[PDB]
Amino acid sequence: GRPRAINKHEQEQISRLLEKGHPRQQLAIIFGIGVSTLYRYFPASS
DNA sequence: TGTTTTTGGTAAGA
DNA sequence: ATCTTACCAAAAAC
Repeated sequence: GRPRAINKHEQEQISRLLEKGHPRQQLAIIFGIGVSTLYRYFPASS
């Protein structure tokens, strides 16, 4: 239905970014997606 | 004009 | 203020 905002490629690039200690809140402004989307794909339990 | 799927503002948090 | 999370109305898509 609705196209995702982040494809499996980013799901890895972003994951890496966050693994290097990157702020989801910033990792969102820049990319374009909202913070809830990001926390949903990358729980703080990640 | 209608169903699906995923988004995102947002309130809420022993 | 700051960080997390699940909602759930609805944008996006056909």
